[PDB]
Amino acid sequence: HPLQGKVAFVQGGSRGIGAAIVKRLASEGAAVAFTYAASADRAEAVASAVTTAGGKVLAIKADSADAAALQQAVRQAVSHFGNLDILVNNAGVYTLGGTEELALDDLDRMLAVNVRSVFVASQEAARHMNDGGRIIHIGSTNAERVPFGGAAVYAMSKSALVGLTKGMARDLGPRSITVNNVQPGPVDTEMNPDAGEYADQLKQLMAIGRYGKDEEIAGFVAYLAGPQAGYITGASLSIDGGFSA
Amino acid sequence: HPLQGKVAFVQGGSRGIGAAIVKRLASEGAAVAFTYAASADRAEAVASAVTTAGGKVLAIKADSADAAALQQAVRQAVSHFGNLDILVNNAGVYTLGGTEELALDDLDRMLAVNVRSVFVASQEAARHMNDGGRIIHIGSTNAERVPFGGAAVYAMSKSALVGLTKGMARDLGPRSITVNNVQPGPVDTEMNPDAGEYADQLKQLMAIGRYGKDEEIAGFVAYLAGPQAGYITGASLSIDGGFSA
Amino acid sequence: HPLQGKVAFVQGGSRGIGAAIVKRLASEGAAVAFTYASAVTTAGGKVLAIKADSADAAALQQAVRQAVSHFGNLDILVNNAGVYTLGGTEELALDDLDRMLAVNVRSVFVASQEAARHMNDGGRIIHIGSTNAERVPFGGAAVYAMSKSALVGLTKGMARDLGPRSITVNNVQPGPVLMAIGRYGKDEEIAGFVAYLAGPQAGYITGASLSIDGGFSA
Amino acid sequence: HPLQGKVAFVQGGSRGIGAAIVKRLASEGAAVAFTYASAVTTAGGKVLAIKADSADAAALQQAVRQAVSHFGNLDILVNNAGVYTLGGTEELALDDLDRMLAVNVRSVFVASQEAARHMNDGGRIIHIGSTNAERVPFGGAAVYAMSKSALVGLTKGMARDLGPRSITVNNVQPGPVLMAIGRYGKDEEIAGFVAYLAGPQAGYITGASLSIDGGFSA
Repeated sequence: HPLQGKVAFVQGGSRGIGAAIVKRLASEGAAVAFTYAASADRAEAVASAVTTAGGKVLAIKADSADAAALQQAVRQAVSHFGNLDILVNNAGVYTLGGTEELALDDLDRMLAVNVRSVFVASQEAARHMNDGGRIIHIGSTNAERVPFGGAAVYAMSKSALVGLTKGMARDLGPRSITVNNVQPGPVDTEMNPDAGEYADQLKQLMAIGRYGKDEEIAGFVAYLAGPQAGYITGASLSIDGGFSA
Repeated sequence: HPLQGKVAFVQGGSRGIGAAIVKRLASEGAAVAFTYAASADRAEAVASAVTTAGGKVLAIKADSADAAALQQAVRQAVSHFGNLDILVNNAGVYTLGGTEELALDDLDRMLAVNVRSVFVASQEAARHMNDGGRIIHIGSTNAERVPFGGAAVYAMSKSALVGLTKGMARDLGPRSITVNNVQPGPVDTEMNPDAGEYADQLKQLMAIGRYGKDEEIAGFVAYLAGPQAGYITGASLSIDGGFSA
Repeated sequence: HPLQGKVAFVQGGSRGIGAAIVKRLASEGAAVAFTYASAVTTAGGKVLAIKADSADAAALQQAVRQAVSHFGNLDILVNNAGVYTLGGTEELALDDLDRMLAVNVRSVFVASQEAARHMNDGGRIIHIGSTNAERVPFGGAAVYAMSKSALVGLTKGMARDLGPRSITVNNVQPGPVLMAIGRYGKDEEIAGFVAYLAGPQAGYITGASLSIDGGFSA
Repeated sequence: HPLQGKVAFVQGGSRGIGAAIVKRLASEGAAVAFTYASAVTTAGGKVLAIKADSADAAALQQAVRQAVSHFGNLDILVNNAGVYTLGGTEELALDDLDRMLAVNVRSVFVASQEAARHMNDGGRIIHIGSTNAERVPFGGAAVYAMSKSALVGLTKGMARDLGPRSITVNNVQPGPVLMAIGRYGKDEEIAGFVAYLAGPQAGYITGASLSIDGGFSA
């Protein structure tokens, strides 16, 4: 239980990758607060998974487009569990549109979920974080490799995380808080499933030939959140099957 | 006159780097439309510099925080000069604040000038651009090297350009339009002058030991805008005195 | 014991980071052969120490094959040999150039090739690079940094070659063992990252250059 | 003639990109010596062609010094020698490994060192790398990519060493001469980028790896 006694906050913990992160951090001993945007039933089920197995959980409904909500959610977590040790930012909107076609609203949307709320959650978490803590952003391999049209704003929003990570690492390093950007490739989720033609075409660009699993992302995040990873900071860390080789 | 007959649009052309870009592109033969946010007198003087020397110019007052304004400015340029060949995005806000201290408004501000309006100007320019055109974003070496605290959101906003550039290059490549991100280091301007203690400390991190000059940035932008640079696309191109080595 | 039943080869496993890597892999249940014709081992033990130098391609090849004779095909190779010699561009001796190329670059490929000839599908190759591949703040490091940035291309291309066999290939980039965290790293932290990548949870990480540098390169 | 009065050395200047580089630099007014004990030149001319191979460090050193005897200290060195041999990790012959290391890596440092010994302040060193240092989409390229990603660290560190002399050091990364633009590049486009970096407007560009690849690496 490498995270016994620790308190983690997961922005977007109710489904896919975020649910697996919640469950792995709890399995390792952390008490976990997480936000969900949509489904109370889904969040209830993730919470139960933490509890049936002996872990402590708080689910918080919050819209990641609303900065006030995110700040309120962090404060509510800290009232529930005490100061944070770990923040994982996993809100994320993957929408395609060409440069000449994308609507001004889908843009301003990926900006608010994928960039602005990552900063806002990080700032409020840092204000309530123990020294020796961990902040992990979930970016994308499209920060490094954009093989097709339609991903310009999505890739912009994820490469934003590279400079955020570097500069936050400098800010928070004197507190011994690490800041890292985990860059996944394709991962099998219910809205991006490993199925169909587009999945086959993506697999052809990967050295591994398969989609990643939610639990593999969660295993990397849990390593970075743990006691062996205090020297890892400022980094953009690819876990992408070789997509970006 | 490698740009004879060409039409360029410069977002932020009235001062510093943007004024030097305007003057160099006009000197090479382009007709230049440029936006300015603040000073009609400054913009009038840049316009005169283009004209006294025999070039064609249009100055447009526009707030780079206002997407409608930027779209209107591009349309007004195209009515004045015809379809664009070149877009240079040089709006830019360099504000420092630690992660735990930066105000929600300074953040949402660097986001609007340094990220969102670069996309918005690019989209509207692309809709009115000839094939074989050029789009040049002005990013920063802080996308690659963040040596001190206080630059997290600034560096986020500039590393955003890396993925924008890659994805826009894919979108616009079939039109033979190149898309590049010029990443300057410190440059001697009236608001960031090569003078004082902070300038000396920055120079110590540079291999060159001096600030860059506005005309050196303009020379690189003019090369990238020209007829010898049609193979350069998707790139993030450092011109930083070795800051980021 | 996440590495129970697995077989590892560590090039440069006799002190510092290399010794911490050998210790950690063995503690997780791997058989470990390492370099640092002579060998030492313990009866009933699963750690084999081989003295052979990282300069001669036939020797290094032979050491790999010795390990396979003891233990079977490899699952894990870690390339951790490394020579660090400072010199300005105008002054560096050609013999120092040649030593850094032979140890830091050529021996990495030689060991990787031999390992790949005798490796189970689902294996792991981990190169030990440096954060100097990304940030070179001072003079004197040009050829050292060159030798370490070489591993970035090697990793990418080796990941493409070996991916059809489900073998991952990554480049771990340490910093000192400029800093954002205010201390140097510990050998055991570098070993814990290599052990993670060597294990069963890390099959989707490939082709990557992964920095563990205290924020040196930020 | 932005290079009037300047002296350039081009390692590998006899065909393709190298020949386009020699032509462009000379057209801008430079004296140009290039490699491709024998030499040819024209009476009254400022282009000197030297046959010496990019393998032997004393020879390459000698060619540089020959150029300095004709023309004076250098202002510009362009390293454009290059060997491209495909082979998977498991199969590549060690002699092909060794040839790519000697030509693509070691000869780049040897020429750079000799040039730096005989170079005016305010000079320029330009290495010709490859976009394969950043994107390796297919198998077969591991050692080629390794040899070319080596130049990234070299460039960074050489920029730090030579910056006090105002000498810039950059790495030009071509693509084919995956694509975003839908054609391969022309030799003369690579030469125009090298000429820009070699000129008087480019003194603030240093340490950089600068891609000219049609968007291959995007």
